[PDB]
Amino acid sequence: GICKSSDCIKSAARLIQNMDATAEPCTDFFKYACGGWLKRNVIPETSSRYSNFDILRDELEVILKDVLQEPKTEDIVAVQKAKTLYRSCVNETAIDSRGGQPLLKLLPDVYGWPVATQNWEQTYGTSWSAEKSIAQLNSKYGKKVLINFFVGTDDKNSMNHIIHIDQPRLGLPSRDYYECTGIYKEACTAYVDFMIAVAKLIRQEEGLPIDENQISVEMNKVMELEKEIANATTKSEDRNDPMLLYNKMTLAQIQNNFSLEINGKPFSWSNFTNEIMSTVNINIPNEEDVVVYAPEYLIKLKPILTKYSPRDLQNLMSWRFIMDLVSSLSRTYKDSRNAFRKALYGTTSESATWRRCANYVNGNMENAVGRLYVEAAFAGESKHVVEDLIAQIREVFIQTLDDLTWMDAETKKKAEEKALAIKERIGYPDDIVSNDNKLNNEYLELNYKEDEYFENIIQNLKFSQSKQLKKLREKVDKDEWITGAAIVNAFYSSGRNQIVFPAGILQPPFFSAQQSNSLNYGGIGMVIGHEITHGFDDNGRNFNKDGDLVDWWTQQSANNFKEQSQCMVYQYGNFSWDLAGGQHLNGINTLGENIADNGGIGQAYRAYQNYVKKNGEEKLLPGIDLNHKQLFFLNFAQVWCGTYRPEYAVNSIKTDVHSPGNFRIIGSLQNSVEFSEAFQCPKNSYMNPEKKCRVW
Ligand SMILES: *[C@@H]1O[C@H](CO)[C@@H](O[C@@H]2O[C@H](CO)[C@@H](O)[C@H](O)[C@H]2NC(C)=O)[C@H](O)[C@H]1NC(C)=O
Ligand SMILES: *[C@@H]1O[C@H](CO)[C@@H](O[C@@H]2O[C@H](CO)[C@@H](O)[C@H](O)[C@H]2NC(C)=O)[C@H](O)[C@H]1NC(C)=O
Ligand SMILES: *[C@@H]1O[C@H](CO)[C@@H](O)[C@H](O)[C@H]1NC(C)=O
Ligand SMILES: *[C@@H]1O[C@H](CO)[C@@H](O)[C@H](O)[C@H]1NC(C)=O
Ligand SMILES: [Zn+2]
Repeated sequence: GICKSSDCIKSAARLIQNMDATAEPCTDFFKYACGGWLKRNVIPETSSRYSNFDILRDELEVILKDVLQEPKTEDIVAVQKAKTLYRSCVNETAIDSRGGQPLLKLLPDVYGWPVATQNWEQTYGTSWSAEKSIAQLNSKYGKKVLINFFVGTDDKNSMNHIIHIDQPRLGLPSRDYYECTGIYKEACTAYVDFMIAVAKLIRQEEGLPIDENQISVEMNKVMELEKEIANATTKSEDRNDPMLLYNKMTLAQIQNNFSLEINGKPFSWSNFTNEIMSTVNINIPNEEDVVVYAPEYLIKLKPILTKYSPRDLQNLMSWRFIMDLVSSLSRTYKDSRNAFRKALYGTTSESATWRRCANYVNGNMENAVGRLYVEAAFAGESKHVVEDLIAQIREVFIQTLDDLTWMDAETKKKAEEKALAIKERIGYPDDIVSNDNKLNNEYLELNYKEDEYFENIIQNLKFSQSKQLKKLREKVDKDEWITGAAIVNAFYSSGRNQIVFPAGILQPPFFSAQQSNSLNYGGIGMVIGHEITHGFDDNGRNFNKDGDLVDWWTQQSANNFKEQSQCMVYQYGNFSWDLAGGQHLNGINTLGENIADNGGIGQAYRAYQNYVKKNGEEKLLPGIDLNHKQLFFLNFAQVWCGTYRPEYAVNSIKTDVHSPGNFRIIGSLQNSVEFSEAFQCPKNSYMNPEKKCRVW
C-alpha cells in the first residue's frame, strides 16, 4: 500500500529533503519540518527573504521570461504592448547610454529638486505652492507626500467610491526607524548619504558646481523635517479598528478642523483636492463628503510645517519622488542606492534585470500577462476541484459555529449569514483568455516605445492614477478582479466579501491532482480556511455580508471576541525572533493574520477528517515513516518554510502584518489539539502548551 509513481517520488523527496528528522517535532516543529530546507536553500544574494513562497515566485518569473522575451506573429495588440514594454526594460545598453537624462528632463514637472537646481527660488519659487506640489506628485505619479489623498471604496457604502485623506508613508520602512539608534542606526546614515550622493550625481550631470558641505546641510534638514513628520504619525497599533478610523466629514469641515500654515500662507484644502481631481476633470465642491483616516496626524502637522521653507519642503517631497526612480536609470544611479538597499534588506545587489522587468510588466499589465501565464502553465481542470474544497471548508466554518460557546445565538446566525454570502474567485478571469477585444481595449490608450523604458514607466504611473481618480463618480465594478492571475498568493476582500485564489498559488506544495489529499488539505485547504476566516478577524468582523462597515455583533459577543483574541495578542507578542536580534513580534499588528492562520488550519483539518471518513485512507508515501494525519501538518508547515536576512527581519517585524513563517507554524500548532494528537505530544511540551488560544 505505497505509492510508486514519479509524482509521488518527488513529492516524498521534497518532504524528506525539507524536514530534519533528528529534531523532535513536539519541541520545535519548525526545525522538524523545515530544518533540511534551511540547509538546502541558502538565501540568494539578491533576496532579502527566502521561502517556499519566494521560490515559487522566482520560478514563475522564469515562465514570464519565456512568454515575454520572444515576439510572435499572431500576438494580439495587448500582448505586443506587453512584450514591447518588457523589451524596453531589459535593454540595459539603451538605459545606460541615457545616464540620468530621463529624470533630469522630467524634474521640472514636480517643481524640481532645490538642492540640485542652479537657482530654485528664481526658477520655481514664484509659482510654487504646497497644494500644487503635493497634488502633482499624487495625481501624475502616485507619490504620496505629506498628505495622502486617494479615491477608494466607501467603507460604509461598498458600492460607492469616495475621497480618503490619510497620513502618508515615509522614506524609511516605518516611523520607528527615525529614532536612528541601535538597530536603526545604519539605515538612517545610509538614507542621508543616499540623498547626498544622488544630489551630487544630478548636479554633476547638469554641469553645476559641487558644494559638498552645502548639500549636506540641505539633506540633513530633509531628515530633520521627516523625523518630525514620522513622530507626528499615528502608530500602526492604533489603526487596526476600522470603526474608529472612519471619520466622514465635508471638505468645508476639513478646512475648519485641519488648517495648515505654510510659508506664512494658509493651506487651501479646496485648492489641493481640485488640483488633483482636475486631472480627470472632476470638480470637488465644499459640500463633498470625505473620509479622514488620520485626524490626529493632521493636527500635529500644524506646528511642524510652519518652521520650514519652501526649499526645505520641496527638497523632501522631490527626494521621495527621486529615490524610487534612481534604479530605473543608468548604472551609476543604480549604484547610489547600494548602501541604502543593504541597510533595509541586507541584499548586496539588485536582482536580475529580466526578473525585475518580468515582475514590472506583470504589475502593470496583469490581465495581458495573466493570459500568457495561464495558457503556458495553468491546468484549468484544477478550478472545479478547488471549488469543491471551498464548499467543504465554508460548510465546516458554519458547523463550527455550534461549538463556539463565546457567541450568543443571534450573532451565530449573522455569522453564518455572512459566511454563506462569501463569493469565490478561482484561477483567472475568463475574459482575459476568451475575449481578445476586451483585453485589447483595456490597454488602448497605452503606447510604448522600444528604446524608452523611463518614458514607458512615466506613462504607466499617469495612466494608473488617472484610472483610479476617474472612479470617483462611478459605482464599484463587482466583476473586477483584485489580483492578477500570475501571482503566488491568496486574498480576502472586506469590501466585496470575497475570497480569491489566483492560478499562481494552485501548485505544489499547496495543491496538485498528483498530490496526496492530506497534502492538499494541509496546503491550499488551510489557505482557503485562512481567507474565509479573514472575513471574521479583528478587521473583517466589522464588515457585513455585502461589504459595509456596520456593527452586526451583540455587545456581549463583541466583548467575548476581544477577550478570546487577546490571548493571541499575548501569545505572539511573547515570541522573540533571533534573526531580528531578539526583537519581539507585534502581537497587535499581526493579530488578524494570526486569527486567520489559527482558524484556517483547524477548519482544513476537520474538512480533511471528514474526507477520510467518507472516502477511506490514502496510500502511504515511500521513504517517509508518517501517517497522513502527520503529513497534513508536515505539509502545512513546509508551506511556510523560510528565512530572513537580519536587516530585513528588523524591517518586516515592524511593517509586515503577517507573523514570520517560523511563528505562524509554532503559534498555530501550539493552539492545535489535533496537531498534538497526531504527533502524540506530551502536555506542556513546547509545541503543546496546556493553555491554548481559540477564536474560530
Ligand atoms: C513627537 O511629538 C510630540 C507631540 O506630538 C512631542 O511631544 C511634545 O514635546 C514638547 C517638547 O518636549 C513638549 O513641550 C510637549 O508638551 C509635548 N507634547 C506632547 C503631546 O507630548 C515630542 O517631543 C515629539 N518627539 C520628537 C522626537 O520629535
Ligand atoms: C472637527 O471639529 C469639530 C468642532 O470642534 C468637532 O466637533 C466637536 O466635537 C466635540 C467633542 O469632540 C463636541 O463637544 C463639540 O460639540 C463638537 N462641535 C461641533 C460643532 O460639532 C469634531 O469632532 C471634529 N472632527 C474630528 C474628526 O476631530
Ligand atoms: C538596445 O538598444 C540599442 C540602442 O538603441 C540597440 O542598438 C539594440 O539593438 C537594442 N537591443 C535590442 C535587443 O533590441
Ligand atoms: C489653486 O490656487 C491657484 C492660485 O490661487 C490657482 O491659480 C489655481 O487655479 C487653483 N487651483 C484650482 C484647481 O482651482
Ligand atoms: Zn492573510
